[PDB]
Amino acid sequence: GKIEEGKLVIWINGDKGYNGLAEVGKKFEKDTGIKVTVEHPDKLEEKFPQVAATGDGPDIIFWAHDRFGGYAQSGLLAEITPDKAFQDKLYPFTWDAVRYNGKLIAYPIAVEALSLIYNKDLLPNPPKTWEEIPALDKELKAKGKSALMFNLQEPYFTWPLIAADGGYAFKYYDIKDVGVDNAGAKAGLTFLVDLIKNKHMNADTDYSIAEAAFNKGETAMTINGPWAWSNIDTSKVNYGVTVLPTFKGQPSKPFVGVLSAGINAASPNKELAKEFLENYLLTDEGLEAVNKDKPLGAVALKSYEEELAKDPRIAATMENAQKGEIMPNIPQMSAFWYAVRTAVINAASGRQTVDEALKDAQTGSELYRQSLEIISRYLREQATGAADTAPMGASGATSRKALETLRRVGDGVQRNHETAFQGMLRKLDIKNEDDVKSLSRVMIHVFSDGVTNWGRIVTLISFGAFVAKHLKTINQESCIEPLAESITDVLVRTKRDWLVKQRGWDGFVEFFHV
Ligand SMILES: OC[C@H]1O[C@H](O[C@H]2[C@H](O)[C@@H](O)[C@@H](O)O[C@@H]2CO)[C@H](O)[C@@H](O)[C@@H]1O
Ligand SMILES: CSc1ccc(O)c(C(=O)O)c1
Ligand SMILES: [Mg+2]
Repeated sequence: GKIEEGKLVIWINGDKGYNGLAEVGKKFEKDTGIKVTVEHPDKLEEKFPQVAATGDGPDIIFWAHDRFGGYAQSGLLAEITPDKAFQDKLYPFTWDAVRYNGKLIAYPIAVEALSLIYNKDLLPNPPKTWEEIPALDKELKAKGKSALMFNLQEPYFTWPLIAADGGYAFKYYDIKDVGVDNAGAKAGLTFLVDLIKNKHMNADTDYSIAEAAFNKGETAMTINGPWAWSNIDTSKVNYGVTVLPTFKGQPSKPFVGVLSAGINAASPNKELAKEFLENYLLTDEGLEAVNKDKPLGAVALKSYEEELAKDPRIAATMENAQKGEIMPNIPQMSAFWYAVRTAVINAASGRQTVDEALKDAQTGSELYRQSLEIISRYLREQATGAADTAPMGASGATSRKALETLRRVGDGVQRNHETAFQGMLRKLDIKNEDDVKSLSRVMIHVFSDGVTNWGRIVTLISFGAFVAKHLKTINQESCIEPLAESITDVLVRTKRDWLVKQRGWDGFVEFFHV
């Protein structure tokens, strides 16, 4: 392979205690004589799938658990196999966060939730509601201070307000039912936008700016997680950590993350990685070394959490976590976050209205499942000759009309391209599940080139139907669903922006109408 044998390379995000983690690596190195290297690459969560796909990258990847389902689905993670005794050392619900399709795909490290952090010298009694913050900012501005600054560039930080009055990601998971465009989400984001319009916040505020402002005593409040407490300690700001404000009488609902460590499927060092994670890091001493660098939050290791739990900052973290919800770990989470990130930034800046911004995020978040519903149904009915009688469910009008349109347009495409498809198939030689995998790379290569239009998309899906018919004929009907998922994957990740701009499959229906 490409990853070196007999050594460990670990990647972790730059806002975490990577120096403390390096200490743990040194202790492992001292015992074993085996080199451990801790790195904190930029855009880590995007770099890992890029390099791991080629069979390269680190032996161990750290991130919140929401990204790991996508990694596992893409074949990038090893199943982990802790023995019963080790599993019993960590809280069951932390294991639940890293279970994907019935398998454990990472070691859980710690539970993270955003809290309200406030400067007790400026604001001894922090607001219980978001609604009182405009007036509070006016009081503070007279003193040369501001009420609240937090990172507006990452949707993680604005999510608790969006979800407060009823916004949600995926309905508990139906990846076709998304709640980012409902009345509650709209209310939450509008309030944020109004704060900006009324000069109580600045749309350009990012993590570094908000952190510097709070730690310099310029703003009374910020929103952040336990990793941020170390830098505040150093600043000597007199701070407290408490429950997030309510919105319209409802608790803010942070998305709860479990910091987790996965093992690269391509690593020749899986046993070394196991040893390091189970017997060095996930121990009282290992977590303490990391926690002393940047606080982890409520750790997954029971023995050590019983100590941390006595910390009021940790109690506050858990209180907020209990009002929030554990993030899904499904593969669509990345698309969801990118969609909502764009919506918040565009609404904040005025590039889009709140309504249009959240509409696009809805469409972006539902795109994979909506597309899969259509493509899967088309391929299966083409292969078998009979339609699926199951109700379409959520956004059923769109799915149904898109499928109707696809049948009508696809009929001609398959008829006209029949000879071309026969030739393509003979060259590719798709005979089983392994072949459909290889087919993906070919498609991502050819489909990326040239002007995008609905005609070309129908041709891609029509070839899919042609291949599905073939798979059925040679008694490989089980390969049709992974074929549909592969085509959907290619479509959605090469044409995402285009598709959202067309308003997804609604654009498709309108384009070919009558
Ligand atoms: O903003 C979307 C982003 O949110 C979460 O990332 C958090 C992470 O969980 C925290 O540990 C800390 O590093 O802050 C991040 C936000 O900047 C999701 O885990 C992540 O996948 C998502 O993109
Ligand atoms: C298997 S490559 C392929 C198949 C059908 C198509 O329509 C396209 C394309 O349009 O790029 C590519
Ligand atoms: Mg739109």
